[PDB]
Amino acid sequence: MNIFEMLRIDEGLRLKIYKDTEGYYTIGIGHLLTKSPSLNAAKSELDKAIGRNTNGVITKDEAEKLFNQDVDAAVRGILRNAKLKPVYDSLDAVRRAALINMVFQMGETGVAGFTNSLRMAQQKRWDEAAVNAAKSRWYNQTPNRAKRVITTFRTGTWDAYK
Ligand SMILES: [Cl-]
Ligand SMILES: [Cl-]
Repeated sequence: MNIFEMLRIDEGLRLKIYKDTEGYYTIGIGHLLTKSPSLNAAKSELDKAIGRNTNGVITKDEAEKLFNQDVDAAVRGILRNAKLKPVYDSLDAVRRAALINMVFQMGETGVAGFTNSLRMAQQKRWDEAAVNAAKSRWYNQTPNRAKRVITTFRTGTWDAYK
């Protein structure tokens, strides 16, 4: 199992523009298109991302392409963030995946704010940090996902995804 498989489960796969839980235009595999309410803006952003006149519909391959860029972006953003890099560098690979997962979902910014958990995770005190991560809007809005991630994080295993 891996991050690709992992995130493919949390995000799903849609080929036609959709609104997420938060109500934003999105498509593919968790590829946020726009925070704006204009479906056109969304189409525009779509077209601009794909490089063609999509008319809000994409193909599997395109979705996948977005996904790769997005993952690769997440990995890179982590490595370039001073708050995060180190953390990342200390974790094993399973946990890294978890980290990546959250960055993918909430951005380098929204994640940099789990300072308290993160610093705990830095010390390797799993249970502690987990509970703390839970005391969050994140956790409250998308409990099931959040749970899969915090479990993974804490366990360093993939149990929550089988
Ligand atoms: Cl893009
Ligand atoms: Cl959820």
